[PDB]
Amino acid sequence: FRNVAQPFFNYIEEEDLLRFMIKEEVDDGAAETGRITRKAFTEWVVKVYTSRRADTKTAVKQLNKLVTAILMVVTVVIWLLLLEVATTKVLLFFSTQLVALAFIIGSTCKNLFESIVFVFVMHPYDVGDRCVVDGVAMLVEEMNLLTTVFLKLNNEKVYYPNAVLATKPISNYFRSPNMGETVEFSISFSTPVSKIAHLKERIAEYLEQNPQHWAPVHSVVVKEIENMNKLKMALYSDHTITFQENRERNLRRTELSLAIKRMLEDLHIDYTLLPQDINLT
Amino acid sequence: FRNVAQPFFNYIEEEDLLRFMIKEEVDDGAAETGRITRKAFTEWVVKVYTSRRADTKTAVKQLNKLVTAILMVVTVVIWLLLLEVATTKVLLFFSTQLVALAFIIGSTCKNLFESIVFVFVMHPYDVGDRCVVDGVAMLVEEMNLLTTVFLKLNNEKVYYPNAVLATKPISNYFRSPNMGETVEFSISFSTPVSKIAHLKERIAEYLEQNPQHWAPVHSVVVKEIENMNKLKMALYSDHTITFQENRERNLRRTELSLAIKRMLEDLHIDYTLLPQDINLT
Amino acid sequence: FRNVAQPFFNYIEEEDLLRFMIKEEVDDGAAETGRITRKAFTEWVVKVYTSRRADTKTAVKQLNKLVTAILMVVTVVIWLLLLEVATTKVLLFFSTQLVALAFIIGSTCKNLFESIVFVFVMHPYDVGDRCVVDGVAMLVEEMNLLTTVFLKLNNEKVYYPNAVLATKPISNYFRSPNMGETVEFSISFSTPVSKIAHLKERIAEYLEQNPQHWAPVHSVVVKEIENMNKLKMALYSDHTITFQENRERNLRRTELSLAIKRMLEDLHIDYTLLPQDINLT
Amino acid sequence: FRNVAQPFFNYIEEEDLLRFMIKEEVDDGAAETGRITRKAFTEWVVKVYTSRRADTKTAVKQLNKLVTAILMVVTVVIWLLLLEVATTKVLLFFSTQLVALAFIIGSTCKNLFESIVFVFVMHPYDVGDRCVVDGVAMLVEEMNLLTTVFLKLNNEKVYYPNAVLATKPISNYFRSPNMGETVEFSISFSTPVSKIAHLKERIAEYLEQNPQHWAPVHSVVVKEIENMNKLKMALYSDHTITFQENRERNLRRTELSLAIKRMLEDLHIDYTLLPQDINLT
Amino acid sequence: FRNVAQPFFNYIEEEDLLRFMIKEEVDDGAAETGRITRKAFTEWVVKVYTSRRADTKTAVKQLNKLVTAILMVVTVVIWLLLLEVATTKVLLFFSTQLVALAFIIGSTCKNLFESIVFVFVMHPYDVGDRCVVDGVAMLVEEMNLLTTVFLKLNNEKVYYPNAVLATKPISNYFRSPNMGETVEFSISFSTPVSKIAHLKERIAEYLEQNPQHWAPVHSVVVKEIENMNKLKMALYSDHTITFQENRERNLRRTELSLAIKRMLEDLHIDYTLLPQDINLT
Amino acid sequence: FRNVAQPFFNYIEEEDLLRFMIKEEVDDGAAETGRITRKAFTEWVVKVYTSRRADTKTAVKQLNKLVTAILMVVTVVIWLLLLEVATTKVLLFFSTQLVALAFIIGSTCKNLFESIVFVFVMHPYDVGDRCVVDGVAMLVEEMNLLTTVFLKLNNEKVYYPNAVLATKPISNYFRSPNMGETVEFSISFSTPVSKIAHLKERIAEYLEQNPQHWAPVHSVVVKEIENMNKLKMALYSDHTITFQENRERNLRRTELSLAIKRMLEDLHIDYTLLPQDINLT
Amino acid sequence: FRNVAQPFFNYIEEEDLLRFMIKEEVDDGAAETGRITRKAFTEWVVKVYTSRRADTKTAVKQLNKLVTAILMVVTVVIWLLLLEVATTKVLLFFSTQLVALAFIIGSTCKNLFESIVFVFVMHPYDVGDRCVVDGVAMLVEEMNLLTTVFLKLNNEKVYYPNAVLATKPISNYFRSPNMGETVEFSISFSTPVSKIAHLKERIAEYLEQNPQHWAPVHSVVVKEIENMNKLKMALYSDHTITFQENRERNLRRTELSLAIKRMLEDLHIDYTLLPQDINLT
Repeated sequence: FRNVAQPFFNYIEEEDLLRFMIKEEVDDGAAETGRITRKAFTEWVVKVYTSRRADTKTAVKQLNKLVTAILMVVTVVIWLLLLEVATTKVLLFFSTQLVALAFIIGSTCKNLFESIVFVFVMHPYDVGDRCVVDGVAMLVEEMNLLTTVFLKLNNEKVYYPNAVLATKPISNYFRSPNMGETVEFSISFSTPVSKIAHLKERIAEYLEQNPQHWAPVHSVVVKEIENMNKLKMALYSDHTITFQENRERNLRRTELSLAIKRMLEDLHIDYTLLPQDINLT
Repeated sequence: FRNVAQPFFNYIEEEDLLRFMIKEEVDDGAAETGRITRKAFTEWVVKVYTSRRADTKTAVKQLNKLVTAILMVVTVVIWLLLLEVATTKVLLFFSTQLVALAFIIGSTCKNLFESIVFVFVMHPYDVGDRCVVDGVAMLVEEMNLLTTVFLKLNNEKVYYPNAVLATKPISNYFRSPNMGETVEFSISFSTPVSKIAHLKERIAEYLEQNPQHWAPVHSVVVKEIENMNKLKMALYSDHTITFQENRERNLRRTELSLAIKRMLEDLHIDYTLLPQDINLT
Repeated sequence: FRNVAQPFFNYIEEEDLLRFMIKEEVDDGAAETGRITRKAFTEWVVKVYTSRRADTKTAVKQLNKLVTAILMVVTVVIWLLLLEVATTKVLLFFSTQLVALAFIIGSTCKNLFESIVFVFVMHPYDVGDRCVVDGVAMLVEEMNLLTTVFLKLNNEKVYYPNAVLATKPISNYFRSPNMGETVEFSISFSTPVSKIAHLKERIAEYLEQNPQHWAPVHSVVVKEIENMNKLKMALYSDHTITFQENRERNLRRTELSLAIKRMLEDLHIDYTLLPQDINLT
Repeated sequence: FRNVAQPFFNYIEEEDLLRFMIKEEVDDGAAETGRITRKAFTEWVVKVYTSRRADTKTAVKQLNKLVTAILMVVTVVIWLLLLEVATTKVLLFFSTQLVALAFIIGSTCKNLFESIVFVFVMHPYDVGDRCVVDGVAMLVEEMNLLTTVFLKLNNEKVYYPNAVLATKPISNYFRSPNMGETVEFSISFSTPVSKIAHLKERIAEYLEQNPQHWAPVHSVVVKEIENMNKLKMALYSDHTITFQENRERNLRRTELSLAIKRMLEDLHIDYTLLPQDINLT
Repeated sequence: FRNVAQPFFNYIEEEDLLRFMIKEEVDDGAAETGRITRKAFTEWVVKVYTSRRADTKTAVKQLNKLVTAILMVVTVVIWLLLLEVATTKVLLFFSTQLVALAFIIGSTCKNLFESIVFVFVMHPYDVGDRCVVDGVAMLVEEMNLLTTVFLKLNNEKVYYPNAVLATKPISNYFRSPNMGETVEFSISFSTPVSKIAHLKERIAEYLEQNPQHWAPVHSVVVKEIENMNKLKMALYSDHTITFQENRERNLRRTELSLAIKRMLEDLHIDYTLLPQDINLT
Repeated sequence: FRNVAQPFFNYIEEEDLLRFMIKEEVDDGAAETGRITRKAFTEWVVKVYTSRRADTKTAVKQLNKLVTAILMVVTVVIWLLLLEVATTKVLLFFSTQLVALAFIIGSTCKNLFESIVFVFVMHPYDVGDRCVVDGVAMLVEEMNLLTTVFLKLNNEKVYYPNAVLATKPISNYFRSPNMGETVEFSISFSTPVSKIAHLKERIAEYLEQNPQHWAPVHSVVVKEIENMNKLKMALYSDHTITFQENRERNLRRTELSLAIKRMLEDLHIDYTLLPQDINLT
Repeated sequence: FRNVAQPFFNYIEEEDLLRFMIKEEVDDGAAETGRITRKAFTEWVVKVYTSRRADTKTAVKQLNKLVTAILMVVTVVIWLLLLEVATTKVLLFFSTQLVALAFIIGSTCKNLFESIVFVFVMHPYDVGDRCVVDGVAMLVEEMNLLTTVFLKLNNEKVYYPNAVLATKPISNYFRSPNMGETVEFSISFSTPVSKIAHLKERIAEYLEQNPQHWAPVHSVVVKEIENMNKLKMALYSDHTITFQENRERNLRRTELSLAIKRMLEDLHIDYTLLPQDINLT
């Protein structure tokens, strides 16, 4: 309550002035506009009080224009057609055409109301944060009522309709906990298992002495055994950032990869192709 | 019955006070609000008694706000339009616009009611458990009425609409029995069959002496015969956990894989590529 | 007829007691509840007699709760609105809102009625049997009205909505005849045709002396001729089980594969790669 | 006309007995059941005469139960609600709920009527014949009104809904003419063209001396020229069976393939890989 | 005009006999069947004159049965319900059930009317001609109102619903001009360009001396340059037939391919693989 | 204005002859056909004047037949049912069946009106021009109201429904500017960069001395660097034709490809495969 | 306000001339056209004032023709049918046919109103700018109300319907910030890490001395480690243009690629294939 305390008063004088000239007027026309220049301004604070409650400084005011212009009609269309010109003669012709214009504007007022529920109720992002929509990572920079505007990782600008987004799973990197990496690598199946044990102990020591980039808990995983030739391995570890910071994620993971590369060849681990027999005729 | 025993009384005094000033009032207006300041509070306990029956401490109260605000209207709209201002003049104009706002809000009240059936009736998960939605494993951490919030295995946070989830098969790892592994490996077709018999007997002995990780019953399976060169094999066995514990599943299966690797080379089993003839010109 | 012979009587005394105080009452209110505390209990045995006819001990009683609660309304809503408070004043306002709540609950009562036809009329499975839904084999363990609960071959538990299942082809391994195998293998194109004739005669002798696992009728098939190098062959034979018994199917087919492997090398059949010319510069 | 000649008489006595006590009764109630215990039995022979016209001995009688139970209602609901209890008071309340239960049962009476047109009008198969639905060959063994039951080539049993089948192309091997084979093979591009001419003449002689399996007309086709290395060829010929006989088709085509294999090496035709230059450093 | 000149007379005598006993009858019942045993036979020639206009000798008469049986109802249902038993009492009950049976039979009368527009108005084929539906070539042999029956190139018989065909592109080989071939072949990149010029001149001479199979205008096209190793080429030419004649198309194109094969090796053109360096350790 | 100046007169005499015998007739029947043999011929010039405005000489006249036959009904059905036989008795029965035949013919009058907007308003092609629909290039040769008839590049004739085409992107080669080529080629990564500079200067000189086929502006592009082995390059240039002329495009691009081929080997550019180490055991 | 200040006057004289001959006429017909030759010209400035507000000089005037012709009807159809010929006799027959022509023209007035919201409200592009629709880059050159016309990168012209575009994500290169490049390259895993450090320092120096094409900030990224053989790397950098300038983007990136190529071989970096063991028999 900040402005309703002083602006609802501007409807309150007319709430006083429709009780004034009803007793002095009835000791019908000007009697019946005083309650319709009031029925608007009471329908006007139900706007401003149920819209000083609400999730975007662009879409809240593109919404305010929308309910103002449909409550500056259901005042007027009940002023003339329900309070001055007498009822039930033209009151049931415009309701064919009102019902007729909901074969035209009906499906696109359906998409406007599903976009208001996506933006204000479901609310999966704010301006400024990096999101994933199909597998495409995209930064938000404008939220309108019918469209979100995104930037891609190459800075290309995308216009996406909010009613199509309202049926999809959306990721948000800004609202996430600190996120995890994968680095994969392959070694020879005939690596001794004491060298796989020294490799694991040496990975874990690299991550303990870099606490500012990596969390301490990790795992080294064997994923496949191929042709009795190849072990496919992976390392799982945790960042101290999310993937909101795209450039910093790529740089820290480049440096982890080049450190694994150096451990593998201090320990004399490699990979070799399967031998081939040749029958020479 | 805990609070209805003392809060239904707050409707009961008004059930006494509408029988009071009907006899003293009829030895119409204030007669006709006493049954509408009652018709609400009887429609209010049908809320609180059919909602102290119900499957989320966030969604039960986001639901309570929803039926409270539509039963704080079908009290008022039958107070004014069916109990004070006399009927059948404005009683059949608002029902065009009521029918008109179900070309707007109709499809999105359809998705709100399908999301309430998914959450409270179908109920496939609770907060805290790991689920699979397309092939993506995802931990639940917030259940709302229109959206479930998930975390992925890299801790990325996903906002998924509940009306799209209500048409899909959903797995739940927490509600499962103890789950099974597969480890695949390939050996040479000309492996003698006494070495395949020693391999099977040595696999089964590893699983019997590790009862805390593996169940005793398992099977070793030949899946293909390729080019008279390669036998493709698999081992099926059972965990003593489900896949809810993701990090522990990967670690126990890494250790099973490195044990198969060591059996295969104690028994001198290998795999070799097919020979090649060379005609040298 | 077991309980209807003694429980329809509890409606029959009220069928006697509405003919009693109609003659003593007419030598309107208490006259008009005696036929509505009867119209329920006659609408109650049409429940219990057309539901002691029916295909799940969980879904029959989750269904009984559903028709009981809509026949404990179309008693009451014709008691008050068609037998006590006089007609055609409020009788045509609630039928806007009744028609209004079929933009909300209408599509989800459509899916409830398609799920009752799938479960009770189409009836493709029972609890306990192994089924195939897309290519995924799945054991049934709970049939509800809106959801079937499955277990996969790794024991992961799946919640599948019955209205999506009602549009798919569903296999049932339990209701099947004894099922057939395929084992494929490849041999060299320049295998003499007297060795293919000894191979066929030796396959058929293995299947005749194992009658407890294999049926006698089978076929050995040539499927492709490749590059004048490779014959792709298959063996088709029949189990004495269905694929309901998953672990036993895999074990018996592993033993057939290792027996083919031993026939092929008693007969000196192999496969070789195409030769290569080398021009040495 | 076999049973209608003697069973329409059982409506004819009541056609005589409603003309009897209309003149002796009018020299209203028992007058108005005599034409409704008649209006059924005339609506009963329009059943039995337009259903002794009709394409399955299971589905004709699952259909007879269906129209009997909706003509044992539109007798009764015009007996009570249009011939005894006087009109236009309850005659326009049940038609809200009748219109209400076509938001529930309406889409599933839509699928029941599309399944009756598929089974009886479109009629693409009978019980006992082998059909192809997506590329899957399937034998029919039960035709119901809502589901067809199939067996696959491994004897797995499939339950397929008839309303999904009614939108697909369906093949029928039993209703087909005698069907054609393809056998493909590859030869060397530098095969002389007099050897391709002897091969064609020797294929055609094999098919003339086996008239009981193969038709005489055939074609030998060159499909591609690859890398100036490989000619891809095919032989097209005709069976004296359809593919209804699955096991016999596979056996006769295995024997054609092994005969092509023997012609190719009597004529000294082969295939060789492209040569390779080696620069030895 | 052949039969309407003598069969419209059989309605004309009743056009004379309803003007006869209206003056002798009015100097109401038998007055009001004479105009309904006329209103049919005038509605009967509007059938036979607007159906002796029309595109299949099976579907025209399966259609004639369909409009005869709905004009042998809208005679009777306006005879009894609009010309004998007096109006507006039962005239507005059957129109609930008439409106009710268009939730049942409505979607399948929608597919019957879209199939009549496909067959008679869009008309993309006749019986006997070879068509392409997805990439599958198929000969037409029966056109019904709801289904077309096809044969494939292996003589398998397909039942295809006409309402699914009405949304697809359909090719017709019989209605086409004479159609074109492609033969592809690959040569070595280091082929001199005077040999590519002799090859083109020798292709064009083969096509000029075979005018009965090939049109004179053609083109020889270079499609790719690969790895400075391979030129991918094609020859485009024209048949003197369409692809309706499937067996003759395959035979003439086999003979063109074997002639290209012989030109290429008279001109000493070939293709060779890229050389390989070997470092021998 | 050419024929409306003399043919609207044939309605004008009847505009004079309905004002004639209204004063001599009223100093009701023949009074009420003179305004309905007029209401047609005024509704007839609104046809011929709003259809001498309109984009196909086949579809304009297949359209003229369509609006003539629905304005030769809404003359007659307001002649008999609104100007001779008196109103509001049969005026509200045919409007059930009129509303009934829009469950039958309603969806196919929806596709007829979307096809008229595609053909006359959207208008993406004319007869005679080459278009691309999915990636298939197709020449137009007949435009009807419900179907376009195309020819493919092999002269196969396609019947495509206009309501499916109205939802797709359609290319038009005839309405295009002069179109561009791509020729790709690969060279060795260790090509010196002075040879890539001479190649570019020699490409550009070929295009300047052939101005009748190629525009002067072009670009030579490096697209990938592969394995430090291969540069993948492309040349982009412009035709002086569109791709309407299919045979001429293929011939001019064959000659550009064979000219690039000759530049590359005057400059001694090639491509070689990566070397291989051999450890000889 | 430019022309409304002088053209609303042309309605204002008729606003003066309907107040003139109402007092001189009433001291009904010509009284009732003066308010309908006024009701148009007041409905005419609500056109010109709410359309001198509005996003294309072709579509604004193709829109002006559209609302002019539906406000030159809802003047006339309320002139004759609501102000001259008296009401409620023909006032409720044309509203069947008005409701009937919204089974015909209803879905295509739905697509016209969704195309007006795409063009004027969502507004994702203007004429002249390069956009991406599926992955296809396309220059805009005509915006109509129902169709956008595009040119592709080869100058092929595409006609795309605006109602299909209104459901897709659309990129706009003209409205973007300066955009980013990727160049990928592969090096040998056994490259020393001091050579990867000199490569990074030498890349960054090339980008600093070319400020007119490249931004200074960049990153060099290791993406995979393959088989202990290959490092897959990438360089990310920024243009000083967007991809609107297609030809200039390709030329600047060709020159960056040829500069990386020259750094790699000044530093003696390469890539080699994995060695092979040969067992020579």
